[PDB]
Amino acid sequence: MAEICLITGTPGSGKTLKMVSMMANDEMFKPDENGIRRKVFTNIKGLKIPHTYIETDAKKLPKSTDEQLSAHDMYEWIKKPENIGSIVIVDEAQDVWPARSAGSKIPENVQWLNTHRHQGIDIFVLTQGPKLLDQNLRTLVRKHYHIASNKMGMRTLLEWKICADDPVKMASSAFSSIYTLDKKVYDLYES
Repeated sequence: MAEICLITGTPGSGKTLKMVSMMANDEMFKPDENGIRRKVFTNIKGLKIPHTYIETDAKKLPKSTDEQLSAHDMYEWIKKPENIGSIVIVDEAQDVWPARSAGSKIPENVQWLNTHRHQGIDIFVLTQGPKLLDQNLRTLVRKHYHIASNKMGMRTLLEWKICADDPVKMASSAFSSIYTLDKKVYDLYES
């Protein structure tokens, strides 16, 4: 069933290309027995794979309309039939689900996350560091990849089964693999 996956790493570490590489290869993105792919909502620009754009800048669009979708009232439109079982990929996710004060009221656009499996929604959130995100979103993460670089830029993909709040410091509990891409990744993406 549906899960929430976190991808972190500094700008230019290759988070978006890894994401597109996954979309190009991973089972959840393939067409079903009827030739139908799961609907993809994303804010990633230059993505060639069919998707629906979501606005993450609340000043630009704080609410959805019958014409454009805001990430900010996802709790509303995500529950509608045409959108069940969809996949949501939010780049720079701190724009939608930032860290919040301890014991403050939990917003509607966060409250629904803990029941995201009901709507069968897979969610990927990319950001530069886990602590930019709502703890209430982080608690739900069941796969965390972090791209680490050794500064002769050898990149390692670190993987945990929960959100690692301090990824480089927690690398010893990660599964480490060489950072890898689909060689056709640019057929699907332009930055």
